Amino acid sequence: MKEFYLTVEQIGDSIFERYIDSNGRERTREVEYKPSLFAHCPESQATKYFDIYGKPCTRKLFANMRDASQWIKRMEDIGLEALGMDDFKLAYLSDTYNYEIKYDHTKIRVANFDIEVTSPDGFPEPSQAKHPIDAITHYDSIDDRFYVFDLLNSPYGNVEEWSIEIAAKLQEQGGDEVPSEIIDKIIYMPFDNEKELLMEYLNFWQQKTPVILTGWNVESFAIPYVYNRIKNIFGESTAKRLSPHRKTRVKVIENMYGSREIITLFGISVLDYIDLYKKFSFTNQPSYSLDYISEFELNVGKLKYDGPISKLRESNHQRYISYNIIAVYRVLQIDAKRQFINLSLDMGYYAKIQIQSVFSPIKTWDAIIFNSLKEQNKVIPQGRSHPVQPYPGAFVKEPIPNRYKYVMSFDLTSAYPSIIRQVNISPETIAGTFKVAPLHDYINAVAERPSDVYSCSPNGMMYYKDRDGVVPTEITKVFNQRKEHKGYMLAAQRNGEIIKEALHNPNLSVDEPLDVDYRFDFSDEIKEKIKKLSAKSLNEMLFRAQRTEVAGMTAQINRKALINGLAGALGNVWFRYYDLRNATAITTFGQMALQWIERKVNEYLNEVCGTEGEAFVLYGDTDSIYVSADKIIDKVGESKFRDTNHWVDFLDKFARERMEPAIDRGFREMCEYMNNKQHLMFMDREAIAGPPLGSKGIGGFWTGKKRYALNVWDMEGTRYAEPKLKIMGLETQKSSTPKAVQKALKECIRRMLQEGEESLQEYFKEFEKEFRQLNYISIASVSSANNIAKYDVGGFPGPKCPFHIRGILTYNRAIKGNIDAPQVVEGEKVYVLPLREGNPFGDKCIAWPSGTEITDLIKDDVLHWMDYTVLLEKTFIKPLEGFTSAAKLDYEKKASLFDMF
DNA sequence: TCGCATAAGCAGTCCGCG
DNA sequence: GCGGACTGCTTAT
Ligand SMILES: Nc1nc2c(ncn2[C@H]2C[C@H](O)[C@@H](COP(=O)(O)OP(=O)(O)OP(=O)(O)O)O2)c(=O)[nH]1
Ligand SMILES: [Ca+2]
Ligand SMILES: [Ca+2]
Ligand SMILES: [Ca+2]
Ligand SMILES: [Ca+2]
Ligand SMILES: [Ca+2]
Repeated sequence: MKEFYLTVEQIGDSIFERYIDSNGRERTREVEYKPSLFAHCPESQATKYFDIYGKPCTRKLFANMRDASQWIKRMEDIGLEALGMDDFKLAYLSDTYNYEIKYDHTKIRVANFDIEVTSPDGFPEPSQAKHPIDAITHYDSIDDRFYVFDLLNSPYGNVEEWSIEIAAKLQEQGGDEVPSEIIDKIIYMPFDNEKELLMEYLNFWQQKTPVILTGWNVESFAIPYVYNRIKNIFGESTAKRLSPHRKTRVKVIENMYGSREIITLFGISVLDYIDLYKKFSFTNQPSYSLDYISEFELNVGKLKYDGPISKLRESNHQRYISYNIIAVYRVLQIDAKRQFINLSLDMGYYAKIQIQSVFSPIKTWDAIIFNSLKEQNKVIPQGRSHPVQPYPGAFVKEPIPNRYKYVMSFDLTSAYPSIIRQVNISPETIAGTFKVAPLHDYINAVAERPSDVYSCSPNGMMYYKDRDGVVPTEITKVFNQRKEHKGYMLAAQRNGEIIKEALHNPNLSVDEPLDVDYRFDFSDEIKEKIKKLSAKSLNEMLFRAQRTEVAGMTAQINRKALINGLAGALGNVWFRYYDLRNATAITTFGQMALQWIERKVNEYLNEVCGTEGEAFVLYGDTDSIYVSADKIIDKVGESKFRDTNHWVDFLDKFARERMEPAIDRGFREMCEYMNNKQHLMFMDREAIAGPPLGSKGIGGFWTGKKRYALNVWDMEGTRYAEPKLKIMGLETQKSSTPKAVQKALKECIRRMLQEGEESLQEYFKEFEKEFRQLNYISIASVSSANNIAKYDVGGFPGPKCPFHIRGILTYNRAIKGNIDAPQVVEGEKVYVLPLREGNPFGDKCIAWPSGTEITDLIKDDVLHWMDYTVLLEKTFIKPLEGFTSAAKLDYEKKASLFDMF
């Protein structure tokens, strides 16, 4: 096989590399890599190296990496550009793997681990590590085994061995329900003392050294705890055995309000799953506890135990160990679904970076571009210092707040990356500038043509047309990957809808799910068999179809995120190719494209309807337009349609055969006007929205910018078995909104859009009457909590104290003195409840750590003093009043003359 | 919240507004 | 009460 790196490090003058050799074996080597950097040289000097602007360079070969680094310093002292890849391990990988990397994941050791630490005096601080590690479960992807290290003897209690038999039994048998599919994969090792547990763990680690190391909060908790505990018991040298090169570094992670420490293990790639999830999931969660995320992702119930975690080992060691094992398995289950490890490996190997660098789009793009340019013997410019400066972004149209009955939406495929490609925006393709007219003059095609030679953006920038820039070239490659995966995602989605339809009529038989590839649209053959399947088989097929869709979503959306990140990176001062001329060329072109095409669509529709000055485009944001289709429907007449699907077909056909060719023509003209390199503005129909045929539903509404709801029947070619709500920006979509309130508001919106005013009034009346019975967690607000100290004045709110921070200070006073009560962690999330006047907490609200039950010390007082009235008005009534006034209807029935009877 | 970008919404504080 | 100046937080794209 072709060789591939696993990890790469610079240690002084050596590159340390773990890799897979041509025989599939893991190896390690130390290489005295001689880096090359570059200086500009005279024209008379013959060379094959040129910088990105075509200026000649001489290559400087250094005796070692430190010499190269020192040379960079002296060049700065002199005041001359030191060109080339200054991150020598990236240059090493580029030299050593000069081909597209084909990797084999089965050879990559992926370790998933979790530790337990009993602590009587609150949270066990990893930097102190003063409490024994009493359990480690370490899953190894190569062995496919869970290695369980169990401490039987501790200062906090002596316990009996964990029992695998009890672990396997149902909760109803007094067991722990460790999933049967992992029971045979557990390798259990009890220890009589912590020293032997840890020594054996290190020996084990030496035999099975992780390449990718993951788990939940491992970078912030488990790794520094294990490192520091081993350090405290045995000394530094022993702790450094966690690194295959015996090198570690305390790295200080700084943010706006404070800093924290992690342990860098040289020769290991740490991909903490919490951070993978935050980057790649595109969710914003009320809590990031593993219990909360596991429930959300997998629909598994919370791991249930009595008493505090600090007493679980002594009271129920059996459950203590089983829950440690299950916790590791939960992360593997989330990854089986979401496939974030797979994504990380894909992206890292494509870019030729350390896998952990996938968290940084700047680093990722720096490596992609470097490798691309190196292939042509071109030399990358030195990174430079720039002051942070604001720059303009997208245009967003101010909508008239209203109901909107029939709506068709359109938006650009991969807008910003497509703009980059169309205009040819790149550091080395800048050709000059032209004299800019007000933006509206381009929007209206009255401004003079910018250039008859170069490709232009309305911010004043001109670009070469003779050759593609490196940025367009490399962005196109990832875009193409993205498009492939989105295709699979949409196919799985359409396939899911076929299964849902079939589930209306399940057959009474015993059969099996069909063995199919859900990434491809079901054939007629498959559709026929589906219509004969049982509900059991159909539900399993649906599950598989949805898993396939999830896998496609992960692959496509994060590739979309990467290419959009390149557009953003051009506006980040740490990017090697930072240039506000290019960043603004993208955004300003975007502003023009939207407003240009708004004008074109209005003109086209005013002509087909024979009207004048009529606005068909009601809204748009960045790269999208929302078109009122009421007049299109009314030109046919509602009574001509057999059912909802009939008018949806008509609008879909209208969008595809009339709207889109008109849109394409408008954009082709715009391309010629800007003299762009290639027409790539592809604005396809997104949504077709409206009320169910013959209902009193309103179809959709806008309250304002970035705030709307649509009843959608077809989304990017997916025809739903059941209508789906597209709700953007409203409180139903905000993690800060109480869970039960999100649900109630969504149902209010559903009723507005599908059924009408009277239905909405029925539901509001009922919700208002019953809501006090809702569980307190379900009706609590959520907020991130920053700067708790800033607003804390002797345990009380300082000036301008935010509401949620006030709540935390209330909590802090209420639990004062307790070393055991859960502490609110700076920067994490809290649940927030208002408190009625005259409560014993002495303030108007209380907050506690999100994803948790409030401590029993105060729970009862909180429940007793909860202000349901304030809660209802703020989270439910206020937003609903907003939705309904915008939509011009009433959530409460107004009096009429019929009341006289 | 270490990790690409800007636009823009709403909650809440403080305080004016005769 | 509401709204503006401001902070804080959270979305849409
Ligand atoms: N820098 C940056 N720009 C973004 C981000 N999200 C959206 N944008 C910008 C760039 C996008 O091309 C543009 C339109 O966003 P969309 O959500 O419509 O995505 P896009 O058109 O890229 O892909 P699509 O083909 O519509 O799925 O808005 C982001 O997270 N970072
Ligand atoms: Ca635990
Ligand atoms: Ca788009
Ligand atoms: Ca599309
Ligand atoms: Ca059937
Ligand atoms: Ca869009």
